[PDB]
Amino acid sequence: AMEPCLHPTLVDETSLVLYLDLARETGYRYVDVPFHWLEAEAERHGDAAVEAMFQRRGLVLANLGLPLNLYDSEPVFLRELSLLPDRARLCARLGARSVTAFLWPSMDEEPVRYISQLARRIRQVAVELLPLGMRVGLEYVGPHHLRHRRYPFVQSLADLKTFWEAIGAPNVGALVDSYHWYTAGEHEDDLAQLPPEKVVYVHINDTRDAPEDAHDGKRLLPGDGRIPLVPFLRGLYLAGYRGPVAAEVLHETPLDGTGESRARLVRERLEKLIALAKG
Amino acid sequence: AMEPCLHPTLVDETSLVLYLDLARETGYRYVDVPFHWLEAEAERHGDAAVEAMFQRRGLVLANLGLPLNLYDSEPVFLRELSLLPDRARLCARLGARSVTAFLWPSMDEEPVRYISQLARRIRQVAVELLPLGMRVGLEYVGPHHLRHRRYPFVQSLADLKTFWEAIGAPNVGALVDSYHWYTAGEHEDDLAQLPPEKVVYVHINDTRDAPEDAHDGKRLLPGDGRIPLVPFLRGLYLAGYRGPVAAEVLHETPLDGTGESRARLVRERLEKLIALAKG
Amino acid sequence: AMEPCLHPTLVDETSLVLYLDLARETGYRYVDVPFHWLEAEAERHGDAAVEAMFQRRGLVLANLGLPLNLYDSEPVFLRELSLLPDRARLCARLGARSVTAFLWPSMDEEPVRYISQLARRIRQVAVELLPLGMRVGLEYVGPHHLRHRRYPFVQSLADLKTFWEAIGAPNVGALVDSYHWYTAGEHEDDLAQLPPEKVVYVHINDTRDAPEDAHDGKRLLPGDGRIPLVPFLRGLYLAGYRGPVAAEVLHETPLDGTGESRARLVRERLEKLIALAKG
Amino acid sequence: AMEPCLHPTLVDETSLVLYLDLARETGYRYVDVPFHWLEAEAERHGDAAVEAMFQRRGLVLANLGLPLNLYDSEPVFLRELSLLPDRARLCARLGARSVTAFLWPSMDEEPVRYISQLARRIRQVAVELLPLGMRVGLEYVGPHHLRHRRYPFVQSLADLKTFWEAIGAPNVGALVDSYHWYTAGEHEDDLAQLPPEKVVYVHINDTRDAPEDAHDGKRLLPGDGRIPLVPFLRGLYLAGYRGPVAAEVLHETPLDGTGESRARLVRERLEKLIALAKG
Repeated sequence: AMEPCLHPTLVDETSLVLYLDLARETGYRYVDVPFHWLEAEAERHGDAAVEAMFQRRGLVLANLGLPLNLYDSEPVFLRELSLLPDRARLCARLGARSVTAFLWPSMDEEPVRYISQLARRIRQVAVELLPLGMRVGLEYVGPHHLRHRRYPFVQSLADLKTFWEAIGAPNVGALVDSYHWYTAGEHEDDLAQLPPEKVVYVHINDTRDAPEDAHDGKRLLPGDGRIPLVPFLRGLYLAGYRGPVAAEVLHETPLDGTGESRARLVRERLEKLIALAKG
Repeated sequence: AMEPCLHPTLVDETSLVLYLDLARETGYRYVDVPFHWLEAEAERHGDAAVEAMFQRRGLVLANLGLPLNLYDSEPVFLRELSLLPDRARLCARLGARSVTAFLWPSMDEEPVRYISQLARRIRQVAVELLPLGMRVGLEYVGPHHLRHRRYPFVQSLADLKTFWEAIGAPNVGALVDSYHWYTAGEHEDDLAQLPPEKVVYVHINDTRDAPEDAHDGKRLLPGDGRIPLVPFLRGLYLAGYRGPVAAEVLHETPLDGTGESRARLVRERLEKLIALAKG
Repeated sequence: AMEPCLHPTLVDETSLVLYLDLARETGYRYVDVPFHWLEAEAERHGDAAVEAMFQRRGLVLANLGLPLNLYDSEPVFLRELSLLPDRARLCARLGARSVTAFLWPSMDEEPVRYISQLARRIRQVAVELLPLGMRVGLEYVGPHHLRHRRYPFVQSLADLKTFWEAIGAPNVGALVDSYHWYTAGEHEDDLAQLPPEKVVYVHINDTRDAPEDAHDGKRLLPGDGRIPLVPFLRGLYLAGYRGPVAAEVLHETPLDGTGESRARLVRERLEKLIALAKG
Repeated sequence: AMEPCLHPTLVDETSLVLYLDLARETGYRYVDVPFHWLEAEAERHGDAAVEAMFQRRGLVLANLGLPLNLYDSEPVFLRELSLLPDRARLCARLGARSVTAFLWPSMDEEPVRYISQLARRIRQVAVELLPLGMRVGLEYVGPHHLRHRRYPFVQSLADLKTFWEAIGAPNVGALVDSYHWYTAGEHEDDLAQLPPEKVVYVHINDTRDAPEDAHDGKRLLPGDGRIPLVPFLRGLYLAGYRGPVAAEVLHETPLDGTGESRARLVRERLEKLIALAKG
């Protein structure tokens, strides 16, 4: 089934132990946890202890945020790429099937250099992941205030699909965030026509701003705004997506309420959104 | 977690509806269902109805038995290969992450022909599956009575690992069956030293026959025989396998009891085996 | 080692037989011929005859100008791609080891859409040429007047090198033109430090214009201008390039003297420049 | 089109300079040279000098005998593999477009272990040669006395063709030997129906023995035996092969006449056979 997934931005919580406790307590099964959190624990207590935290609580790791920097110098990049398989296997064991990263909507660097190197490194990343049966989902970023550097890059799903050709790796798709689908002015049918395997991971959230205005860093809880979230989910559902939907609510200032009431409220809100979209 | 998975041979049951009912009723979540069963339903009632049968019962499809014949004529093979992606996507939606097939331990055909064509077609199969994040697990077959054709093929995990090189596809591993691990005279450490992603799917079962004697077609319920099943599981567990373990108990004659008592008894037996192996 | 190659730009001759007669009579071995003249003579006479023509005259085809349009619609590009292997085979028989294309130094199309699709299409051309032991030499274009479309593309070897990363094909190299090397303000060692198989084909020509002034369609014969041509061929030589070096002198207005004079004179100043290069 | 190539088996000459002098003096363009003689002369004199030697004499290296052992230990095979690209580059400069190896028609090693590893290793050799526009010509061996090891391997073109499927590399073809074509009881059209790029290199020789009798180390000069050689070259010709045709006459006992006589005589009977072939 499509299911609600807890995300760190929803709750005011930095302790790994307590974050996982909050997920269980508020009735989630899927948790999004950044890899540095898991790595900090693996180092202190070994990989098996980390798996025990998830399995003692009935939790499944939703995803692995790519743990390298696609813009490093070549020697650092290659080094971090060598380390990716073991980091990916640890996350597979905790339930993740996907590794994700976002793409900048604009940049100051010369296109042929920036785009070509980035195509090749993403390909290398995707290739290290083929033995593990994992896909790369690339988040296209839609808000307009990120477009004012010198040259355009990816600003939409249509853009992202042409960028797949540069990469040329069979296991590369999309992380689809409502915020970016909204800000890019896309339609339910843009998402419905994706092959299922190309919907790698999904974010949900909201805004009362018009597409041109909405700020990437100033988001609302799913359902406190104007984004058509039932058509968003429905489209993903008709695509054939059947996994976690995380409420990534990036914000600059304290969100309203407590970590706990927020977690429970959005779980409830998303189960209802998800059942309306199935319809 | 490693979990028990129901297999069709355990129960005396040919109706899809009732087989799925038996899985729920006997407390399983993972079910092994051959694809022809699911296809027969998809044809009568459309793909969505098939997904509804699993989701209404809390069930997850464990695996997809490769739905083509690796030994057909080229035009039929190519045709069935074209149809594999949509069949694989339907099974992904029901929860399967793996597509499997077994290899003959001996054959009458000339080696260079038989082995080369088979390497190339498995590669083609594995390649169609890279976009879906799915792995191919190849079952090595250990019993000795299948070795008396003209030429040897794969009879063990060590053999299978050399055959991976012929295939040259990054998402190809093993379906590990205790029956074949036993009959091939392998050790817990053979399985522990596998990379996790190479343990694609797992079968469990038993026998009172010595390795040289055991018949492929005349198996016993997990725990009614002499195969060291705790070291079998433990090895798979230390490899890093965290999925379904199916009791494939091929038999020529009625197994002892009812379908229901068998299903419940082996679930119980495997949860206990699995907890001893974790230890 | 390196040898002079007749380019059509040198001669008035627009008939294949007469062109080939002139190459013979002016001393050349290596002839560059536009592909259409060869498709055309293979239509009237047949494959056997075009081969007969060359060999009778001691002649070897230097190259094949990529006979398709890399910017066309997808269905038309695919058709021409499908035709490419037989055309490349006919050119292999005549001695062509290379297939070439130039890149636009600027474009109005959005960078992500343009760069990705063009990388993927060159990749497809390259894959089709792998069974034939043939390489793609991509021509980077340097002149400054060509750089005033909306977005920048390839303008230098350094740029071309990063573009090879997008393409991601083992058999893709450079067509190095003296006009472009000079107008890109490159150095002899930029050439020297290339692996020899990355130097696919070479053009040579001159200008009295500064690097920033020199015009694409208004070139001169080599040894009539300001470009250091001896360092040009010494960098190629030390890189390990060994085939034909063609005098591509594009011009809007007639080069004085006859075709027979320029042609014969070019061979001679080419041989001497190539001794000076070679120590 | 096709042209005669001096093979060492023809001449007493065991010194590279003297061998090359003889090819010149006996009329040849295409010379086959064992690689060690070239590694050896590139040690005393240097890369520049071995190139100088050839070009001064109007000579072109036909081929490179694969300078490694495909059956060695893994670490030793990998080292020699790593050395292969520079050795192949030095041979490219001398005009070699091909790299060749023969296959054993039988072996004692288990088929799965032997075939898989050897397919994967030839695949690795082929991948290293893709950036250089070079192909692998694999020599199938036909004589019947070679077929009495424990398991059968490649004995015919038909077999070799299926072996290419295991290897799965776009640049791998055949070394076609008249001795093997005859002793495999093949037909002219078996050759004709090959794509031209699959004909990598060609050996020619004779025997008075029947197909079933003829011995591998006991061959004759071409035009001294019972093999239809004109249909041999017409099938190659119509396949589209255009390079050197080498007289490999392995022998345990001296061929009568001098080296200078056999060498000169071979060129002549080769040219005439090649006219008869060509219609």
